[PDB]
Amino acid sequence: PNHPLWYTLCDRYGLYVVDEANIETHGMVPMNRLTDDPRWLPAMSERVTRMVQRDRNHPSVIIWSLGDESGHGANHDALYRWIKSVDPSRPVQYEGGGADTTATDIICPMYARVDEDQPFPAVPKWSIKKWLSLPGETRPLILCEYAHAMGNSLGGFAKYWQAFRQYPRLQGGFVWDWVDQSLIKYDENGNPWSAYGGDFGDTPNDRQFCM
Amino acid sequence: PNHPLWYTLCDRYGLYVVDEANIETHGMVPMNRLTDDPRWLPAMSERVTRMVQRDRNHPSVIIWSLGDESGHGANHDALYRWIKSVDPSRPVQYEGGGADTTATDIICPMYARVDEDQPFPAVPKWSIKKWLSLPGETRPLILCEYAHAMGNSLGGFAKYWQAFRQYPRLQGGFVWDWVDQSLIKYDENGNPWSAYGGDFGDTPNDRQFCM
Ligand code: NA
Ligand code: NA
Ligand code: NA
Ligand code: NA
Ligand code: NA
Repeated sequence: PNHPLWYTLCDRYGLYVVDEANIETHGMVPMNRLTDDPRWLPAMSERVTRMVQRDRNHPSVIIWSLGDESGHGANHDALYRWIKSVDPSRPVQYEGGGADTTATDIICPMYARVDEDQPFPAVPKWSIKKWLSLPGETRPLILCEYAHAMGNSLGGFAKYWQAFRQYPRLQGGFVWDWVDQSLIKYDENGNPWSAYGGDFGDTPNDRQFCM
Repeated sequence: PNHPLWYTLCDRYGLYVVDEANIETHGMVPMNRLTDDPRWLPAMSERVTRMVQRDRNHPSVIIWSLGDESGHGANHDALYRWIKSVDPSRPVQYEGGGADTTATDIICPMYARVDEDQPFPAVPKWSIKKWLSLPGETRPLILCEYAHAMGNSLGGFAKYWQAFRQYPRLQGGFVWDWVDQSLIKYDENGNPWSAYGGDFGDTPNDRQFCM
């Protein structure tokens, strides 16, 4: 959840906002080790419930998100239902555990290519066009992230938007992402320059990947 | 309905068959002018009911069809229900009225393209990959007619099969069609040549379209 003024600026200038819980367990092996652990549900539930209690009155918040990159566990199921029960006025989404779990109302993958399937075990990232019509599937698709704008990039962007426009149940996505996370450093002649990972003596680091 | 032997052979040689009532009113304006008329319900009925009575016992008949190019009228609906009621063992498909009406278990377009939409007024021909994912659509897709094999033809046949194989609910189709409907005539030398429409002083005709 963002600094509180953000939602007010969003209400007033007019942007649709996904308000996202402060839960990310990307580093766990497997990604759900904590989110499937009932000992961790209290700590998780606070982070989800307290966002709603704070943010439920902002018109700009149209979708509640259960967190990010934390696999899929019974805790996610539990909190989804809490949100549905507490705030029926908003769909809940979550990318974790396959992007189409019992825990999301929107098929919201990250980096699911337009035409090409990527048949990863357990968590396949289908081609968005194919994903919609998987047997027994009905929900809409909006990529919670797509088109990694890292360095010289965004090549193949027009292909998403052509598909967005043709398929009525494809309803867009959120680009990864807005701003470069470079931090100003200064040199010997007192001159600024943009620095990434490991430029602070920090290690292990994932270098230019913050940008 | 075919010569009775056709089914005996399809039983013994192993082919899945679509048995299809003898009803096409293609040339009516609009196409359903009779199939919607309750006074044609008796004559239509017999063509559907007397097929089911004759052919119900053949294992090669896996799907009943209500006819061809006769729009969509209340009679189709009446008769679709009759079969569904008398033979639950086989699904009913019908293409009239935009290929996805209430009188078909199978979305069965004719000449629907893989990727390109043909948004005809009232009866559009969506791309087959798009058709399946349309809001609230659940049914399988199997084109009753595709890849028109007239003359040097069948360009882009590969595009259709990569599609079927990629999309689980794209379950193939029936090519149009098996055999050139040409007839033998004889010249001054008693030598045999292939004739099409027009070649019998028959007029009006649709020329080589019979092939
Ligand atoms: Na769309
Ligand atoms: Na990054
Ligand atoms: Na298939
Ligand atoms: Na003519
Ligand atoms: Na023809």
